Amino acid sequence: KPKLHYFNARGLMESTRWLLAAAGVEFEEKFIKSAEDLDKLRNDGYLMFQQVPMVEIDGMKLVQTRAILNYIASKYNLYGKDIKERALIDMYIEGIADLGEMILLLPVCPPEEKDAKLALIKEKIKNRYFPAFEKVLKSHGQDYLVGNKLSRADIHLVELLYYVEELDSSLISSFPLLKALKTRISNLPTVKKFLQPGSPRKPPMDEKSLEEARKIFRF
Amino acid sequence: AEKPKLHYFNARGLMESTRWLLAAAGVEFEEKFIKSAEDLDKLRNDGYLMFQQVPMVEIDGMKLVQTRAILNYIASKYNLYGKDIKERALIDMYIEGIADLGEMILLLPVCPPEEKDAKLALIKEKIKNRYFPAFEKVLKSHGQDYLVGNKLSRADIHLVELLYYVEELDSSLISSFPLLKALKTRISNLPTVKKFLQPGSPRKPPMDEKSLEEARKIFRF
Ligand SMILES: CCCCCCSC[C@H](NC(=O)CC[C@H]([NH3+])C(=O)O)C(=O)NCC(=O)O
Ligand SMILES: CCCCCCSC[C@H](NC(=O)CC[C@H]([NH3+])C(=O)O)C(=O)NCC(=O)O
Repeated sequence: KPKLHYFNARGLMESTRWLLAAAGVEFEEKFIKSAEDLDKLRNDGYLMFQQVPMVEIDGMKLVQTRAILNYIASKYNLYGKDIKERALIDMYIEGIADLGEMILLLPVCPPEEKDAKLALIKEKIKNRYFPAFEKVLKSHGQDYLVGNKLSRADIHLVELLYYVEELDSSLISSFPLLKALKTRISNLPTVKKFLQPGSPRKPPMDEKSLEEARKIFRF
Repeated sequence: AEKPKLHYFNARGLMESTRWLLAAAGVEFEEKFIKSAEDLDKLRNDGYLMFQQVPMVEIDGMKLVQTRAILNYIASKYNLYGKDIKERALIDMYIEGIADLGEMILLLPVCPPEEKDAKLALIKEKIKNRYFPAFEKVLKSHGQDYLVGNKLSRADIHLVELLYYVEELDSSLISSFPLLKALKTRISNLPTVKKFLQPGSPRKPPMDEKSLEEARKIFRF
């Protein structure tokens, strides 16, 4: 089974949790709880750049979120049929990641910058990102983003939709095809299982969990 | 049928690694330089930019935005992305490390003036203590001339590009890393990369204050 080394939070690992779950792959987590737990990983030679996420998979120890994701996507045939399809996938999921990163640093930003950053994100979802993905879907009228077939792009997008919902349930309301995709993907047996109570899916980061991160990652 | 066309402003920015990679692959390309916010607006209105941003590259009859999408496609097309999934993961791991350090360096002139000095010091420490030791360790592990699969890949190209940037930053930083210095020399001597380093190539200079003002106007920040 793949083993995920991270702290007990969404952070940089949650999209890996989603992708693995969506692929039907059972994994294990080893939760880092302290600065010393992290330092033990570092000491033991487990972390190429002294950082997590790190995933032990197929007998090697992989750091770098995108390295982890690309490998899993390829392995479980969720990265398209060919390099042209991979190009569409990569374009879409990099837009999703840009938005995702913004949503992630929300509580980590200075408190005096939080309001402006939230307003900015909302505007980008409204005017930039949702129109772009709605456009792709309305272009080919198909149930999936690429190749008329489940890909990581669908998984990464729907994950994002859940985060946007948490922010403001109205943001999606003028994008019927995004709403429909959320529903379809969420009803896929693997994803439906991951969405159920008690799965490895992680909650939004609260103030205590942020406090933990500051201790573990020294910031 | 048509050479790739790179849409960006006349500056390194987010396009420089693509310029390096295409040149290293031996691929002639064209550039269409954005001069103003109006030029970027025209791209947006023409429907050429999926997220209303550049870098954008027209290659093989399609428009690609997102630096990583562009690079991934190029690397795969020209067999600079490893021979299998495991080699790809090594490559990805290395180049994402490189990306992290490169962004730190890129965003240095856009730090508020009072944060500028402490940030630099932190960059030097991470170069010395974190990044250069990792890559020196890889080179030492196998003793081969290339990072991955004993064959040229995008990892060698991305890393050597960064070595040149670090040299601009502080020529002393590479000093205790002999294998890194050796990689830089060998890669610089490959016919394609040699041509790219010569005067007059599409390789772009370090970004100066006035270029950065051009970016503030074009990209409205
Ligand atoms: C907003 C919630 C906070 C999320 C937790 C912080 S991520 C922890 C941090 N890891 C990274 O920044 C890895 C970035 C890398 N580019 C990747 O994508 O994997 C780390 O190990 N830091 C230790 C170090 O760099 O020294
Ligand atoms: C240190 C300053 C260096 C100048 C670099 C400017 S990059 C310009 C900017 N592009 C992006 O942020 C693209 C990000 C994207 N994630 C990618 O990798 O391609 C843009 O088009 N912005 C316009 C917009 O987003 O509206």
